[PDB]
Amino acid sequence: SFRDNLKVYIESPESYKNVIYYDDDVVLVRDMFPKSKMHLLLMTRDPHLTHVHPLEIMMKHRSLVEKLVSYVQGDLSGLIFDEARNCLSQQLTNEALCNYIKVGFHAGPSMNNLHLHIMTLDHVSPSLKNSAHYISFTSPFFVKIDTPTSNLPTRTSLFQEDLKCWRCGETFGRHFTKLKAHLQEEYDDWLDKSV
Amino acid sequence: SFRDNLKVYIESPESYKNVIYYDDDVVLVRDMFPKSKMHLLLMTRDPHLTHVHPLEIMMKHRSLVEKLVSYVQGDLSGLIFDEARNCLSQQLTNEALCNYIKVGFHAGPSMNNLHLHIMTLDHVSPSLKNSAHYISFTSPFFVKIDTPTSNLPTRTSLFQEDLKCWRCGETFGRHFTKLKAHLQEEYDDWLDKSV
DNA sequence: GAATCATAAC
DNA sequence: GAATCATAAC
Ligand SMILES: Nc1nc2c(ncn2[C@@H]2O[C@H](CO)[C@@H](O)[C@H]2O)c(=O)[nH]1
Ligand SMILES: Nc1nc2c(ncn2[C@@H]2O[C@H](CO)[C@@H](O)[C@H]2O)c(=O)[nH]1
Ligand SMILES: [Cl-]
Ligand SMILES: [Cl-]
Ligand SMILES: [Cl-]
Ligand SMILES: [Cl-]
Ligand SMILES: [Zn+2]
Ligand SMILES: [Zn+2]
Repeated sequence: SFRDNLKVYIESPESYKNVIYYDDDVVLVRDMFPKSKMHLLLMTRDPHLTHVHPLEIMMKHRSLVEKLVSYVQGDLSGLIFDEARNCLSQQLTNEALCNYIKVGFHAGPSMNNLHLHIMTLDHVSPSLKNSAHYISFTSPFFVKIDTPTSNLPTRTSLFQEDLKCWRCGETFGRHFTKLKAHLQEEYDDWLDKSV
Repeated sequence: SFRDNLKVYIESPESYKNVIYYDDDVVLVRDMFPKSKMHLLLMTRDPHLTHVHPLEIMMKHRSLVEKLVSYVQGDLSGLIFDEARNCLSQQLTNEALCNYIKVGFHAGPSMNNLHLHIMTLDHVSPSLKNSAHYISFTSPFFVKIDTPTSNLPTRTSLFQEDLKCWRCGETFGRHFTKLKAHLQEEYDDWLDKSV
């Protein structure tokens, strides 16, 4: 079903032009429907963990979490910063970008194969088309990779709540196209300040 | 009601920053929801014609039609080409642009105040959000300003028909997001060829 | 006209 | 997960 669509990337990464990196253990691929200017997925190729729910991963598979984090902060940081530069602006330094990138799992992923999101904060993107998209990346539904186990969520109902800017906290109620306009403004503001 | 929203531009053009030009007779204003990279409206300020249906205008008010056309081809051509350059690419010549602009009325306008559309052909725009938007500008629902009276439409049902590229005629059925992707490609192609 | 919400079918 | 269609309320 549609929930298995990511399977191809960990079985045959060598043939996908949207794949940025692969080895025996992981695959780093551009999201087909990016929810920010830059939006990547890092997927484990391990057949025994790819179907483990990301909350169970966080609770019980610390070694994988730490391996994922090591790729992002280490060997793949170059690729990731360069990709962000390709997607946002060519003259952004790594330092400028390091605090404009978030890394995390969805608490209730629609796809079966374990995928870690690596994306810029802006949420400026044509593929961001409804409130549920936004809330899923800016609420506790987005389980940041460094979340203490004692703080992991579970129960959602966040998707009926009011929209708030992730950067300044302005509320927009359920007015998603107002939020969209504001996210573009926040991004122009951040970009102008950062170059 | 919402059908009267354009009234403000012909009553108080002097205060709107989206107004490009006004005199006693007409107002040229940026559409708030542009359906192409460049999308302008030219509105008569005449109180006795602004509420005349555009098909009746074409049938019975040749002098207005011809006045509108004269503004577009003459005194406002400079503004219009410069605006297109601001919206598409700064190094496009007028000749390059003259055949990438269409001028016309909707056959069934949602707004009460007579407005002539002046827009680029691309239909590449975030405000183009559904098939009805597209069809309304690329089908006979779009009454080109130079349409012979003997060829004017009336009856619609075009809005249930299949989507076709205005530039090459490829059909997309009712797959609007496929059409969107293709319009972007057609535009990149046109732009690369034209600069 | 725009925009939010709900609903199939994949 | 995406996307088409329908439906209020402005
Ligand atoms: N690269 C890629 N990403 C996808 C595909 N299908 C869904 N996604 C994204 O994967 C995430 C699933 O939680 C969402 O961000 C989806 O937009 C796909 O076929 N390829
Ligand atoms: N400039 C402007 N255009 C509008 C407004 N409301 C609707 N339109 C556009 O006017 C046209 C009406 O047929 C459509 O292209 C609408 O998107 C408005 O308030 N201001
Ligand atoms: Cl680590
Ligand atoms: Cl929008
Ligand atoms: Cl004329
Ligand atoms: Cl799209
Ligand atoms: Zn803000
Ligand atoms: Zn085409």
